[PDB]
Amino acid sequence: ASVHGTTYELLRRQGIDTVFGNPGSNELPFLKDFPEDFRYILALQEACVVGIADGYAQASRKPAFINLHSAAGTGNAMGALSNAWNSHSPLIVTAGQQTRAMIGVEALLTNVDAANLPRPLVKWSYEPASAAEVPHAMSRAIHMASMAPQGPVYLSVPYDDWDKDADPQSHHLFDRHVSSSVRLNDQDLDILVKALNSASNPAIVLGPDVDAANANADCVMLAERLKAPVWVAPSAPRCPFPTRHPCFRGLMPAGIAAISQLLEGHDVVLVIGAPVFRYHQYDPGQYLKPGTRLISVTCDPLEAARAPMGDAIVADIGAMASALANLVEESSRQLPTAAPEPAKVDQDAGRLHPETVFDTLNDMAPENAIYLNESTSTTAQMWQRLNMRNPGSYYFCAAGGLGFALPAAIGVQLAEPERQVIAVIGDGSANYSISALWTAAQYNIPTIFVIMNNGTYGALRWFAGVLEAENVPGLDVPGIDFRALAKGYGVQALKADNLEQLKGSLQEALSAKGPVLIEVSTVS
Amino acid sequence: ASVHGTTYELLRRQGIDTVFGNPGSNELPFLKDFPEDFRYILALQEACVVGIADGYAQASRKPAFINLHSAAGTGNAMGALSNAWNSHSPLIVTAGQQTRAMIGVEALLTNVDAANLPRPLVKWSYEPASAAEVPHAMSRAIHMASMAPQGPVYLSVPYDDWDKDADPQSHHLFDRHVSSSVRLNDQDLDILVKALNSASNPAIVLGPDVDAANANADCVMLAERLKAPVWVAPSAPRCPFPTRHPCFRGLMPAGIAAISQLLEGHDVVLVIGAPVFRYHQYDPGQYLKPGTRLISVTCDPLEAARAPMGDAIVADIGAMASALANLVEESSRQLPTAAPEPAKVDQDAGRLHPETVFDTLNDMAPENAIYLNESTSTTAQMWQRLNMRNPGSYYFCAAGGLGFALPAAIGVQLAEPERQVIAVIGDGSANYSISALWTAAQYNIPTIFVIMNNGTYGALRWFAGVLEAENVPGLDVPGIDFRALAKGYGVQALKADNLEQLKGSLQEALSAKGPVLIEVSTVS
Amino acid sequence: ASVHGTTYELLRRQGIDTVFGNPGSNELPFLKDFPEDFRYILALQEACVVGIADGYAQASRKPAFINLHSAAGTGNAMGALSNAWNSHSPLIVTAGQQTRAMIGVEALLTNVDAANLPRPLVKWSYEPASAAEVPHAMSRAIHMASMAPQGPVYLSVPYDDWDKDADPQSHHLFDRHVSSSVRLNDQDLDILVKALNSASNPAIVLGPDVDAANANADCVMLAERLKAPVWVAPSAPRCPFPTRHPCFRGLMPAGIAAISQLLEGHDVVLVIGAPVFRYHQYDPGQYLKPGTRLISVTCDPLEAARAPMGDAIVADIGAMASALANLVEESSRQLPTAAPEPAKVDQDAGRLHPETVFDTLNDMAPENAIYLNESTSTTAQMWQRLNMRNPGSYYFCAAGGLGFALPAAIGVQLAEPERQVIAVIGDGSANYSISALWTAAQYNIPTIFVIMNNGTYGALRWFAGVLEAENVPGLDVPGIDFRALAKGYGVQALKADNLEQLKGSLQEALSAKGPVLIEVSTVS
Ligand SMILES: COP(=O)(O)[C@@](O)(c1ccccc1)c1sc(CCOP(=O)(O)OP(=O)(O)O)c(C)[n+]1Cc1cnc(C)nc1N
Ligand SMILES: COP(=O)(O)[C@@](O)(c1ccccc1)c1sc(CCOP(=O)(O)OP(=O)(O)O)c(C)[n+]1Cc1cnc(C)nc1N
Ligand SMILES: COP(=O)(O)[C@@](O)(c1ccccc1)c1sc(CCOP(=O)(O)OP(=O)(O)O)c(C)[n+]1Cc1cnc(C)nc1N
Ligand SMILES: [Ca+2]
Ligand SMILES: [Ca+2]
Ligand SMILES: [Ca+2]
Repeated sequence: ASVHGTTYELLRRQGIDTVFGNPGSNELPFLKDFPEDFRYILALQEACVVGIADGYAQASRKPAFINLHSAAGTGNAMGALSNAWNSHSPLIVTAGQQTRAMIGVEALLTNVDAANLPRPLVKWSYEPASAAEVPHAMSRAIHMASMAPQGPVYLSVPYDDWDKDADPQSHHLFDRHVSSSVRLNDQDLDILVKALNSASNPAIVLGPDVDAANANADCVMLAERLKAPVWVAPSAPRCPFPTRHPCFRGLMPAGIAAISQLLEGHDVVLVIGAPVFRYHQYDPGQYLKPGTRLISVTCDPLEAARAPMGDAIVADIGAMASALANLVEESSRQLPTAAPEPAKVDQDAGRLHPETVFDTLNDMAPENAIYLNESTSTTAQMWQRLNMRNPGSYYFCAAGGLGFALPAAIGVQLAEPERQVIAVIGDGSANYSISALWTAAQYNIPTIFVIMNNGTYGALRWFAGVLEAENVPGLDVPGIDFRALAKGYGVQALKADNLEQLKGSLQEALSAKGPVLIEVSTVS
Repeated sequence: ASVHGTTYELLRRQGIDTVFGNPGSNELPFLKDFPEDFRYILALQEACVVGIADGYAQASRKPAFINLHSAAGTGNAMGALSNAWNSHSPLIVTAGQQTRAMIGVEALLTNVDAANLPRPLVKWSYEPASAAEVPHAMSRAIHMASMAPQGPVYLSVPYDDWDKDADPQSHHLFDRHVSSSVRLNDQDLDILVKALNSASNPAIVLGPDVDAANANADCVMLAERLKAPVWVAPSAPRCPFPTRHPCFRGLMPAGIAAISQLLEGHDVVLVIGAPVFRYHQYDPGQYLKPGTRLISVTCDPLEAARAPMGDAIVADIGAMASALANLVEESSRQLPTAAPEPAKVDQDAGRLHPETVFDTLNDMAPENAIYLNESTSTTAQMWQRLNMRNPGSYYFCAAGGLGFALPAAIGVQLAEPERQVIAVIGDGSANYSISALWTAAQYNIPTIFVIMNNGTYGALRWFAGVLEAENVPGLDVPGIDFRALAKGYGVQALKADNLEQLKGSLQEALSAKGPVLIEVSTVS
Repeated sequence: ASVHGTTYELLRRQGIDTVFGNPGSNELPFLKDFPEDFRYILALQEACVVGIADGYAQASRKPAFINLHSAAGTGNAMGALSNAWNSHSPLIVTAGQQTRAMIGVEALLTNVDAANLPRPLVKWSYEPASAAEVPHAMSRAIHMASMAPQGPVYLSVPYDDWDKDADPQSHHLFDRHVSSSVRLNDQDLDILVKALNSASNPAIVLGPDVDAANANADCVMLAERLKAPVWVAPSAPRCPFPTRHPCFRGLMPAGIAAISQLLEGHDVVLVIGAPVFRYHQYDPGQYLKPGTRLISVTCDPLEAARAPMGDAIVADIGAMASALANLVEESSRQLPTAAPEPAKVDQDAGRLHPETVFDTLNDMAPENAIYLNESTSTTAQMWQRLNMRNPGSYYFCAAGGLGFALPAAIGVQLAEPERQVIAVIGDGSANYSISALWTAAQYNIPTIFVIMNNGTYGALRWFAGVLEAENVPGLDVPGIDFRALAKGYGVQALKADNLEQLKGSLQEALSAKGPVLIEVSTVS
């Protein structure tokens, strides 16, 4: 067998059947004789390739496979890799290298010092020392991406390797099963359970690894048994809990003082599947107030190490959430009362308040819709106004890197063909990965894109306001016609200048057979 | 509080009470006002500092704390760090940096690009962005070293940081408990146990992480229940099993073909706490023969990823070995028969055969002796001839880096004051870290050093023989007087030119109140 | 031809005929059939290998070639590489890698992420993608080490590469001539010369790259023409000027304030072949005082970039010093007056003052002696008391990394067989690379080693004194018998407890036919 044949066999035996890519000459020997059981998803720029693959992996809860062109293709994807690192996305990033005979002279398209290029944004990064090693290196990449804590990995392959003879002993790679589905030992788990049972006023904080593990239902059971309020950890990349469940208390503000104040009076705070904590704004104060102790369950040693407070347990989130939910006592305390419905913001017949947009989406979207958020100034309102009952219903750029939601919404929609994906994206954010629209059109992936157009980088205006910063350049983005951009890439386009038009546009979009972009005129 | 006071409080609260070091000016502000409850162990070169700390950590089964001088001190220790990486040794390596005001100009003793210096031999490597961050960074270092898979970490600290005010919120660091004591979920553990119960001819292979976890006794129970032969994985850094137990089958040869042949006919091979596998020599063949399947339990994702065959489970070795030992059925198969005693090699009244030396050590040493091996050509014979009943009885340079055993034997002896340490070290190997002898003399750490003097790099002569390599330079090391070297560093010195003298020297050494070096004239 | 044959041909055609090494199995296929026209110099530990090669390269003013064993051998040498980086030493460091077929599994002796290991201490670091690339990669290593600014480089070679067929087109590598012998363009050089001619009170500061370039005599001419005082830049790795020439003003103190004070009143300060500046102690103040402007000629862009003051020209030191010396006007100002002779320190019949030792060395050593300094507390006195008339007469660890002078003195003596090398090394410093003594004995390289024994890390006691630091551990090194250490490694050993014995010992050492170590009892 060839390295080509052996590698594709390894991929299929490990459950991989799709290649997300933007092709180049170093990759042609890999892509030739493309197997008939595989699918190739083209995107026009590598931030888009990786964003699509990322959405697909996060929603499918399985690794996604990417093929990029040498250093320039890899480089174009590095902002996207920053998000993937923070979301623990299992991405296998491969990049084609020059033929081994031309690496020394640094021919055009040589990826120099290749394994160093994507660092520090990957778990593992490698170029094999010989062609016959390629299948083994691919095996390493698959498992490194897939083991807890999941994350992106990088493999560089000289293009002449594919046609070489594979090692017959590579067959041992095909069916390897590698598990990190582990939980705390019985003795120490019993200690933890007793601490939860004994708490007088417990609180629960959940992060994105809960949703990645599909541990949501177990966390609901856990919260119900403990009669505990549930918050989502700050800067949330995913939604780990039904947002209208009586225990739900919403998204935590991303500040040190804000969080310790919120947790004041809670004697035991159990954090599951989150860093402690993904703060954002400067908000100095106490990490925790006197009387509060924190216990973190995390899949990631790097998270456990850097928490400034609390105890930690490094284990699989699925296994731990299931064990805790099934072991804790039913508390005799009263179940928390549901948060009241949000207020309706006054809305005239002109430009849309973001609150109006979210209320209308909530009214009209199916109960199993999936939302993506890259409308950076409206996140708090979005979290309050969308009833998200089901797992896998929310995605937000985990490293704050713009250019995620537009392509990721396409990957999510590909992963979940029966759940309507609705990406709510600011006019600024929409540009970073605008060319991803083409992939939705070409493959008829029926994502709905809602562009919140207020003509400015709104979140930056706000942060500048709090800093009291005068004379900041580059904050306005006037003069972008999003309907024309959509037309450019073959996506049906609608405009909503007021509420009547918003409802009409959403009705049309929800009824459409392909992707649709709606440009919404929102208040400055 | 100062950063100095806060950092020492964090260290003591996390169980650290000893600093292994070689001092410099960048470290003086850390070492001043050295706490009265701490101990400082000086060594004369940094390979020795780290080797001593490494032996101490491995034997104590807890992190060891190291303080080195900037780039040159760190650099001198990098061979030692290569071993520590392979043995999963929890080492907290700190190095002093220039004052922040002088880093930019690259004053003498500036550690340039400091965090990159020890890579790729550390789990985590960092320089804090401010003085107040130092305690938090130290906390990260402690936990990164200590979490499975354990390993060395690196922290660079500008010398002006120590006198600065600490953040009062650093108190939250002091008592953090971080656990990675995890095992496979119940459902999948039951599947594994059933596979072991159902095996017709199981075999067990154990690596160094078994001994690190003190999982030895649990592995004995497991082997007895399964009635299974037990091998030690190749290139063994530690001894994970009583070497005269009936199930014991010895050290595996470090070759692909050799190992698959050894495992032929075994239907299920369970590997615990080892890489799969630390091969050494070129010995191409089948990874496993038809009819053998392999299951690996490893604490290290990097090991699970790179295994060329078998299934893997990434979990704590202590927790997994205990669970398996207590869950498996008692097989009705006959218990394996003990290996017969080794043959006595013919020995005249002249120079000593290594076999004679090991037989004599076995005869005379206490039953709870601890051995170290850096006699590279005699390893197979050592493993056959020393009855090692207890855990923590054997150490060998885990990355093959010479200069480990001499200093490590001092650290081990410090960790285990009631167990006689005997380091068996070749004449070539003895030189790499010769100055470590001084630390044994100064602190009166009563390690026995047995120098196997055959005048040559024996293992290299052998590898050259198999390669059929003629005219290789640099293989001989004549003209070293090890008694004079011992005298140089204040260690009592004896010479054994024959068996009568060997017995006499060992009797004197075992009766001595301090460290002793015995130079043994061994056969070429 | 084989890769082996082609690589040795490239080496010899590029002027390399010596391999400094400590061998291992990954290197045996390189070292086998060792060419009869090459020499191999064995040392017992890799810090010693690299130190010897470094002294050899610095004294010979040509690249030195090193062969180390994988990661552990490379790691043991990294402190030595820190010095080599700072001295711009042209060192070609090669290390053997596992066979390509065993790299993936990370067999014992695999150098993982090899090219990253020696960073940031090398100019270039690489592992070739194929065997046939090895000669080209070696060519790159030779030229990268040799081009200004010279420095160490690293090449990792899988051991199976050597026996493979070379590319016949590799012959084009053999005779490549690569020059960086460049100087400032005529127009701008004329501007510089006019600025020097017009200066009313110029000063000259010289660094190690002057001595490396053998630009010393040209700098003498330059200083004589400009009638300018000449200082050596601080933390001096080499001596760039005759120390009894009337213009000579000695070693600059390594402090910001000290240097600006020294330069006060000098209108133009010309720095040649030094960083601006290698400060050491904290000594805050003005970089330059009003009225002083600085112009730096440096071979190293990294030096030019980081200078906090002055203009800079990046060019070859030899070419620039020659051009300036031959272009400047003869000033009509009076030639500076020679510094007066140092005072004789009162000396009783007991332990030796360092000043006495240096005076006696100056009295007895030949006029073409070469000194090395690793007696860290006595440097200022050494510089004042040794008349060094000739180039290449002084070496001091350029990064402050101890363990340099003992091995480097052996390499220097090998490079300069007709110039008596005398290494003056503190009792603390002597231990770092003590095993290097063996190489001097084995090859009968007649270096004289003068051990300044005061029982303590003297420089650290002084820095602790100025910091007012109490209770610092690890500052004393009692109980080392240096005569016994010398005997251990086969070097003739003498002791000097007083002046009478010092003179007697030096007379014997200077008359000896081999290496000699003198242990001198110096004042605490
Ligand atoms: C033979 O094509 P290659 O050697 O692969 C290619 O790299 C290249 C680069 C420079 C000169 C000629 C070809 C080019 S050329 C190429 C096609 C560009 O199509 P375009 O329609 O612009 O022009 P044309 O080829 O039809 O005239 C692609 C996608 N690539 C790979 C590639 C992918 N993603 C990124 C960021 N950079 C890249 N270079
Ligand atoms: C066949 O020998 P190798 O595979 O090359 C070797 O690496 C090794 C390592 C572990 C087990 C067996 C051999 C060893 S063994 C070896 C000889 C040691 O001589 P010694 O006199 O100590 O014992 P013996 O061989 O005579 O019994 C050397 C120099 N090397 C290479 C080496 C050089 N410098 C440093 C820092 N570490 C190293 N390992
Ligand atoms: C004030 O001392 P420092 O600034 O710390 C020091 O780095 C130094 C370097 C160059 C010139 C002056 C001092 C030196 S000087 C010093 C003492 C050496 O003692 P030695 O007995 O050799 O001479 P002396 O000081 O008594 O005359 C030490 C241990 N250090 C730190 C150090 C530790 N380990 C290694 C590999 N390299 C180092 N430089
Ligand atoms: Ca906007
Ligand atoms: Ca030997
Ligand atoms: Ca001293």
